[PDB]
This record gives sequence, C-alpha cells and structure tokens, in this order.
Amino acid sequence: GHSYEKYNNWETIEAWTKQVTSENPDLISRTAIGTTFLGNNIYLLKVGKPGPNKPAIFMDCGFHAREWISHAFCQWFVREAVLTYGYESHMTEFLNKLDFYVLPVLNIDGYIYTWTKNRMWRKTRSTNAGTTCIGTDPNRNFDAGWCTTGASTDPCDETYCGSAAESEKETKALADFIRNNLSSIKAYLTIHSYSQMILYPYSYDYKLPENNAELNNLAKAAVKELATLYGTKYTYGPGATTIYPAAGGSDDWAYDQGIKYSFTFELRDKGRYGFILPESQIQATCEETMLAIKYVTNYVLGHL
Ligand SMILES: CC(C)[C@H](NC(=O)OCc1ccccc1)P(=O)(O)O[C@H](C(=O)O)c1cccc(CN)c1
Ligand SMILES: [Zn+2]
Repeated sequence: GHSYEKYNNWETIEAWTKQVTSENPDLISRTAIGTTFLGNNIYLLKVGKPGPNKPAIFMDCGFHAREWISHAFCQWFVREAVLTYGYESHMTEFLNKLDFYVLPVLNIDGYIYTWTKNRMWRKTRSTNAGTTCIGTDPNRNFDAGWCTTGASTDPCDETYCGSAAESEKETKALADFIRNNLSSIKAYLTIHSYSQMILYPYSYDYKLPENNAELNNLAKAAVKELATLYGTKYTYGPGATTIYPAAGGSDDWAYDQGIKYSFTFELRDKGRYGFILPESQIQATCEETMLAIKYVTNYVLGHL
C-alpha cells in the first residue's frame, strides 16, 4: 500500500497516481507524456481547479534515481493540494488561478533499479552503443551548454551527458511537453537531494542571468520561509558557484526557453545521511519544503 511517510516503489507510486486522480477528478487530471527506455509510463499530474487558459507552474521530481526524498516530495505536495483546497486561502487561490504540472518521477527506470538492485544508482537505464556500461545522467542531457563542463562524454561515468542532447526518451519527453506549453508555464521547479540549497541559473557557465537580482531575492525569501518551521538552514545562489558547474541541466535549459523563474531545490540533508535520508525525516522535510514552494508560487502569481 501507498504511504506519504514512506518511500514507495514505482508500482505503488503508479497505482497512487491513478487512485489520487480517481478520487479527486475536480482537482487532478493524469496524462502520460511518454514512455521510459524500459517502457514505463511517464505520468504528469495537472493539479488545479480546471478552467480555460490558465497559467502554470511546472515541477518535477525523481530526475536522479537514488534521491528518494525528491520522489516523496512530489507525492506529499499533491496531497496537500487536494486536502487543503477550499480551506487554506493561499492554496485555494493558487489552484483557482493556475495549474501545477507535477511530474512525480521522471527517471522511473533508474528508480526501479534502486529498489531492485542498487540503492545508489543515479542515471537512466538506457543501453549505450559499444559498451556494457548503462545509463545517461538526465541532468546533463539538456540542450544547455550541452556537455561543455561538469559532464562526461564516457557512458561509464556518473555524469555521462548522453550521445546528444535529449538522447534519452525521458528528457525528450519532458522537453517536448515544456516546449509545447511555453506560453503558459511561468516557473520551472526541479527537485533533487541532497545539500539544502535553492539554485538558479547558471550551472553551465559562470555568467549570471538577466534577472539575477530578482532570483537571488526570491531564493533568499524562500529559504527564510522554509527555516521558519523547523529551523532548517538552506543556502542559495547560481548553480555554478553555489555547488559546482554542471552543463546540460534542465533548470538552465528551461530558463533559456524564456521561463524566467527556474529553480533547482536540493532537499535534506547535508551529508549525515545523504541520499539515504530516513523515512522519519520525510514529513518534516516535505512540510518545510512546501513553505518555500508556496512562497515562490505566491510570488510568481503576483507577478503575472
Ligand atoms: C548531492 C547533490 C548535489 C547531487 N549531486 C550528485 O549526486 O553528484 C554526483 C556526482 C558524481 C560524480 C561526479 C560529479 C557528481 P545532484 O542533486 O545530482 O546535483 C545536481 C546534478 O549534479 O545534476 C546539480 C548540481 C549543480 C547544479 C544543478 C542545477 N543545474 C544541479
Ligand atoms: Zn540530483
């Protein structure tokens, strides 16, 4: 069975996407936006009070297989949306005015692999010509300074950038969806762990984005808000200087598509448990992250 306070395997998350939609058709629609290399269904949940010509925020989780708290957050977010709509004024306004496109797990094949074989797997599970080595790093696979820095051209490496930008079915599916909905998508949020950071462009170069001041102020306010709940301290800034250079990232790509609010979240912790964050921290991690996500949503909505 599914639990919001445990890590759930893909079979369970999939059944959950169907169940939560079936139980809340007036707040959620489910579509598949493509298949993974191994033929799993890439679900996208449109969360919001349905209506004509609404703006949108796009959020994905599960780019990287071992970052289990990421997957857990997208599920937590959806329950908060459906349970508090109509009761909590902010979420009610959010869902009335805009849609959240929530992609609960992008790299499903890798996620399944962390359950069945190797808990520390990161990449996709696609084959590579000429080698037995498996997988591409999805967050090096976007057309954003592709493979120019902080990425490897070797399929056997953890940061393999792929045979070409969008070579992976999963990243092509995500990019295709965003390109087809650029007019409506006002913010792009991509959830990773760990490090307790909010990052914004750029990661493929040390150059700063045109609205750097605004993004910094927004990130600063969001981390302050997150800390109000349990005292958890986040840092923030441009990807390249705040953590390390990493070309081909989805946040940089989305930004260069014209989505002016583009953020990578790095959730708990700072290395004590790393990727193996105990289930006993899921609730607190998700609740504080909610505050930051809602702060950003409120800001974006107020600036349309
Ligand atoms: C502990 C976190 C920082 C994660 N990093 C990570 O697992 O690094 C593994 C690694 C292994 C070998 C070489 C280089 C890196 P992740 O969430 O994967 O960091 C991402 C990424 O590497 O895709 C990240 C790092 C820097 C900037 C961005 C935003 N574009 C995103
Ligand atoms: Zn990651």
